[PDB]
Amino acid sequence: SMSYTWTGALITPCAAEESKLPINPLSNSLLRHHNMVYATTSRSASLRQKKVTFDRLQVLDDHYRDVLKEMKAKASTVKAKLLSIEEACKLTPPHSAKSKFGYGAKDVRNLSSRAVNHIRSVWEDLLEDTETPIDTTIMAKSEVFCVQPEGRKPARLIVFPDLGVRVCEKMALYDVVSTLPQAVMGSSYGFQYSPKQRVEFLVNTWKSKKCPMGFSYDTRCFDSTVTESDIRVEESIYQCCDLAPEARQAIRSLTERLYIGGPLTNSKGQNCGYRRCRASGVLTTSCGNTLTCYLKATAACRAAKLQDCTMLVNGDDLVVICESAGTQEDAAALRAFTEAMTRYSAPPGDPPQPEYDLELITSCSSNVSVAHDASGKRVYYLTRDPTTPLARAAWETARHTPINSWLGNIIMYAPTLWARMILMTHFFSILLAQEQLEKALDCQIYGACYSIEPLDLPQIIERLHGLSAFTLHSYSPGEINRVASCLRKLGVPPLRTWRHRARSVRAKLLSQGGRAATCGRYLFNWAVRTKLKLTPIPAASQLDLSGWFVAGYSGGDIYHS
Ligand SMILES: CC(=O)N1c2ccccc2NC2=C(C(=O)CC(C)(C)C2)[C@@H]1c1ccc(OCc2ccccc2)c(Cl)c1
Repeated sequence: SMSYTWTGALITPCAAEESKLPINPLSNSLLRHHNMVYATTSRSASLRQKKVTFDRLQVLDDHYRDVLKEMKAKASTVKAKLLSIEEACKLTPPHSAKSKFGYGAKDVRNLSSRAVNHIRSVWEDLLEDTETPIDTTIMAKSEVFCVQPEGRKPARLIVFPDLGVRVCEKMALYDVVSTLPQAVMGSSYGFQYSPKQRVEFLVNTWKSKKCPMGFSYDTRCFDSTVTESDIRVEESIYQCCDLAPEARQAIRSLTERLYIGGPLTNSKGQNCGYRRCRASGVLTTSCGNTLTCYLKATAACRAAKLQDCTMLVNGDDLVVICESAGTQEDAAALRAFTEAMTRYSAPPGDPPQPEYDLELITSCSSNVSVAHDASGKRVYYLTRDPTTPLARAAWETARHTPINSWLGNIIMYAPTLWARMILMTHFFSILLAQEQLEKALDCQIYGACYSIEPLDLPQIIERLHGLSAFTLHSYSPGEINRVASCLRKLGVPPLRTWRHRARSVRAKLLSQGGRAATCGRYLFNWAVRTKLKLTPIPAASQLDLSGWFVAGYSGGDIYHS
C-alpha cells in the first residue's frame, strides 16, 4: 500500500504567497544577499507530492513484539483525564485555521455559542460513528530557507482536520499525549528536557560509557513511512491508560477515522487524494512518531546487538549513544541496525555514521559544543548551523509573520555565539527603535505556541540555560569558523560589526532603566570589556514555566497562553 494516492487535483493556496525576500532597510542591515533567501509556495507542491509518495515494506519480529509489550506495561501505569470544552478551547491558538462551518479560532477561545455547539456535535459523532473517514485539508506549508550550495526545497505538506475536530482531539488526548511518552520512554523522551537538561543528559550519557560510540538516525519522510499497523499499535498503547469511557471511544474513532488515514481536500474544496500514513497536522503526530521511532529503534538495537544503548527520541529525530565494540564491529552493527529499521518501515535518508566525539553527533539540526564560563570552567551547550535561523530572521524582519522563529532561536540557542551577537543585537536594536520592547510576540517551542515579552528574555534564559549563558567565551574554533563562514555566505555583517552594534544597543537599554536595563546588563555583557557582575535574577527563580518542556506538540495546534 502507498502512503498516498492522488486524484490529479492541485494542492492550492488560499492567499497570495510571497516567495522572495523583500529589499528592506532593516533586513538588509542583517542580511545583504537577499536573492539567496526564499519561501516555499504551492507552486512546488507536486515535487513534494512525488517525493512523499511511495510503497511501504513492513516485516515485524520478536524483538519488535517484545518491546511493544514492555512499552504497554509502562503505559498501563497511566491514568488520563478528559479535558473540558473550556480547557480544550483555551489550548486553541488565536489564529488557527477557521472551521469550514462558520466559526473561527477567536470564537472557539471566547466559547461562542456557535463554535461550542459545533464542537459538541463533532464530539457526539465521534462516540456514535466508528467508521466514516474524517475529512482533512492539505496545504503547502510556507517555510523560508537559504539556497543550496550548488537549487531549492519544495514546500512541505501539512494535513489537518477541521477546527472542530482539532478541539475534540485535545479533549480526548491532550493529557495522554503529554503524559504517556514520559511514562513509557522514561529518560529517553526528549521533550521533557529544557536546553540545559538535554545537554546534561547527552553529556552524562556520553561520559557514562566505558568507550562511547554514537549516531543519529534519519528516516526519510518519517510520516509517509508510518503504516496503519504503526498507528494501530500506537493506539494499543494509548488504550493501556485508564480512560473515561467517552475518551476510550473517542480515541478509537479518531484512530480509524482520522489518524490511520483518510481523504484529502485542497483549499478549493476538491477531492485531492487519499492518505494512508501519518497526518502531519494532528495532536498525536509528535507523540505517535516518538513512540514509533522509539519502538522500532529499540527493537533494531536488539536486532543489531548494540551494547548498552541509550537513546534520545523526539518525534522522528533519534540519537543513540552506546558502547563501541571497535571500528569495524560498530560499522557492521550500524548497518545491521539500519536494515532492521528498514524492515520495520523506517529506512534512512542517508546511512548513519558511527561517531566517537559527542560534538559530531547532530539531532534536531543541533550539536553539542564547548565554551568556557566566567571562572574558565568548561560548559557544554547546544548549537546549530545558523543559516536557516538567520535567513528566517531577515524574512521576519521584513514581514509581519505570525510566528517569530528569531524569538524561539534566542530562547532555545541563547548561549550560542550567533544568537547572542546577531539575533539579540539585531532584534533589540529594531524593537528599541520602534518602541516595541514591551509588546509580546508569538513563537513556538517544541511545537507549542507561546506569547513572550522580549523584556522577560533574561529570566527565561537563566531558567533554560543558567547564568553561564550570559558569560560564555572561548568558543571552539570550528564553531567560530562555521558561524563566520555562514555570514560570508549570506552577506551578514561580520561578528566584529555586531559587537559595535551591540555596544550601542546596550547603552540605550541601560538608559531606559527597569526591565530594559536588565536586558542590557545580562544579554549584552559580552559586548563590553569592563564586564558587570551577574547574579541570579529574583524574578527568574520565581516565575512559571510549568508547560514548557513537558511534551512535543508540532502539528497539534497547541497554544499555552
Ligand atoms: C519542529 C520543532 O519543533 N523543532 C525542531 C526539530 C528538528 C529540527 C528543528 C526544529 N526547530 C525548532 C524547534 C523549536 O522548539 C523552536 C526553534 C525556533 C528552535 C525551532 C524544535 C526543536 C529544536 C531542537 C530540538 O533539540 C535540540 C535542542 C533542544 C533544546 C535546546 C536547543 C537544541 C528539539 Cl528536541 C526540538
